[PDB]
Amino acid sequence: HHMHEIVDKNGKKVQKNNLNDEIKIIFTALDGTLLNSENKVSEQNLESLIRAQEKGIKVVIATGRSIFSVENVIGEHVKKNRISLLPGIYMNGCVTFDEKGSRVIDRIMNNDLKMEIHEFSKQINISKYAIWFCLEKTYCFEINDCIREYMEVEALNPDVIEDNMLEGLTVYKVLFSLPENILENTLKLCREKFSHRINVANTFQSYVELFHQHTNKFEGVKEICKYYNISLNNALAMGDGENDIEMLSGLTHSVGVHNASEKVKNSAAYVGPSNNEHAISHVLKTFCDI
Ligand SMILES: O=P(O)(O)OC[C@H]1O[C@H](O)[C@H](O)[C@@H](O)[C@@H]1O
Ligand SMILES: [Mg+2]
Repeated sequence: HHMHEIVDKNGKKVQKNNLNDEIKIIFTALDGTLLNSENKVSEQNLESLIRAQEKGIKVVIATGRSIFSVENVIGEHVKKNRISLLPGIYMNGCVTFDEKGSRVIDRIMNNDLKMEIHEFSKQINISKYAIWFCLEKTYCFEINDCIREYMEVEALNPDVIEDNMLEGLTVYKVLFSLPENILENTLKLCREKFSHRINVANTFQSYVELFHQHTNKFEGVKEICKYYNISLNNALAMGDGENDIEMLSGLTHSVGVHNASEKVKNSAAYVGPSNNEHAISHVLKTFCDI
């Protein structure tokens, strides 16, 4: 079967003996990549992460999430020091921590641009689907089935606040949890309105995220590699969604998981197993010889 293989653009399996770069560090998306469809770390992945720690391979989360929601999803592994959150790349790079919890990237959204996005979202009536991200907290203006769906997956509940409170908040991103039926059209409106203003990414499903135009996960990758004096050629990135494209195309070694879209796969050097098939375990086997 093809379930567990990693292959190049020609469809040929990647062989360790043909690799000339040691992989010292792995950057991975969380939902859709490391976590299976139940948002759990499979036992096969966990076993391989334990071996990677024994061998001194660093595994770094790179996610649209805040560190707070990451801790709520994978906390049991963090508590056992099986997955480290520091260093880590959060809010699509706009908050990137070194191992001391210091932000080596802090990209706040300009406040005028924040209010312009806010006003536009009210004008097209997606404001009710907005989750606004501050450094330590998230906010929404109401609760509906789409906010509910967001909360259940995110596993961290935003505070409900009034409209006029947004002006006083210092924010990094906004995430719209959209109805499927309006996703495609809303994505077009946001991208047309905000090009060369802000990043617009459909990260998973009907979620649309807006965050600092000049920042992305790859900016975090560069900062963390720099920290440890690791050449980019010794780093590997793996991912599934649009917010992974820059880090997949920015590194020579990168793995799109099988469940990723063609656009995401195209940006990656290699295609691996799906997130339900223990992708990082097989990445560790292929690149690091387990
Ligand atoms: O960037 P990732 O770690 O793949 O996260 C992907 C994200 O997709 C959406 O934003 C979901 O609401 C989040 O729960 C999920 O974390
Ligand atoms: Mg993902």
